[PDB]
Amino acid sequence: MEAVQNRIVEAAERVPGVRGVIHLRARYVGQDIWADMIIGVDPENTVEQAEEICEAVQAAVCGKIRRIESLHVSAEARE
Amino acid sequence: MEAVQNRIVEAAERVPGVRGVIHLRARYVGQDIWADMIIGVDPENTVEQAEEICEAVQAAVCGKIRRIESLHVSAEARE
Repeated sequence: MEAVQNRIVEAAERVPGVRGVIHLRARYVGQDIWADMIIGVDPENTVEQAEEICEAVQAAVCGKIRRIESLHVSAEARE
Repeated sequence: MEAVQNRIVEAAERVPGVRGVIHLRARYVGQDIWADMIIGVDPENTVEQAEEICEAVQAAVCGKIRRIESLHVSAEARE
């Protein structure tokens, strides 16, 4: 699982506006991965922008890691 | 194996100067992957440049796909 988690974090960090992965929980559901993630974002981004970044992370991570079949992304302000 | 081969091809194609992956043979040696690849390159690149691209592919692919423990890359002219 470490290898898949590393891939998830790297993919997320390369999305514009991500200020780190604060939390990542991944688990196997059969051979599929289901995951829950919290990203940091600029505290001065709007809520709408933060939700855009979260959606962009979901697209990037799911696009890169084919075994993921569920990914929920939320955001917190981070310096 | 299809999933690992897809990752190898995508990583290679994103290296400056690669004009497709012409051939890729990958096999498991225990849990490790050993692979042999041919890339296309500009026919007007120098031999030295082509060898640089091959080295850059080897770095990019091995950097991205942690299970690869041997990767040989060669080049052919391609339009």
